[PDB]
Amino acid sequence: GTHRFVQKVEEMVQNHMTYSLQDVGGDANWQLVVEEGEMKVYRREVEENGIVLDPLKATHAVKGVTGHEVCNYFWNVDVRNDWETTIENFHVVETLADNAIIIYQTHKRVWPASQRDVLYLSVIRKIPALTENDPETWIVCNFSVDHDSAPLNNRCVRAKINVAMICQTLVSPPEGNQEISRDNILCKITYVANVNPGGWAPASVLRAVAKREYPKFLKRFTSYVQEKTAGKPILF
Ligand SMILES: CCCCCCCCCCCCCCCC(=O)N[C@@H](CO)C[C@@H](O)c1ccccc1
Repeated sequence: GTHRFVQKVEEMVQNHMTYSLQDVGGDANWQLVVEEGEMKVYRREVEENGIVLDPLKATHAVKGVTGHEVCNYFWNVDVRNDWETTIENFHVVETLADNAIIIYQTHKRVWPASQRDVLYLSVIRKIPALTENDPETWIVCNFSVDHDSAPLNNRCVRAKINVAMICQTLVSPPEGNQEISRDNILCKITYVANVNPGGWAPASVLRAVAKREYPKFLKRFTSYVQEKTAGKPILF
């Protein structure tokens, strides 16, 4: 629409559609560090000046939910505290459009160092399929920005993020007179997180925290979407 971040939003969605959906399984610069069920979590080891930046990428397949649903739930701030366990406080700093907000939040200490806070634009978008033979893609991008009404917090260190949750609904209609049900749909999810913790910590500790907290978030967040949509009509 007409807001000042539409160009940046476009570039991010684009970067993510081209570079983030890419296959990471046989990629030797990624290591698969967590596997649970349909979930796989990868990281690539990266540091710049002693600071761990490790790109992370998780794939998941979740039964009975659509991509539209998973992204709605991921994006929607009124349900955040139902699933998010790492947040201390947050608030919407601005509304840019009906699908784009800027959020400030403070995180619980996940290592014994200063709390980190973050200031990011969170946008939800549908990428149209090219044919009706492919899935439409829903994506939430969360990436850092600056705002007059949210400068640096004396106590907290400022993390910078570039995150995306990308989902696609696979449908598999039954052969007979039955109506399509939640049994017939599967959500493919790619979640990517590139975080700059904003200062130093021992790499072993930050890496053990990523390994612990990302899979805990995915399991709990996806399970939550499954619970909140069970029995309801399907939103594609
Ligand atoms: C960014 C601050 C780093 C220090 C706090 C967290 C350190 C690793 C914990 C990772 C937390 C996993 C759950 C994240 C779920 C998650 O994606 N949460 C979003 C909504 O609260 C913001 C999000 O797009 C994000 C992603 C990564 C880090 C911060 C915020």
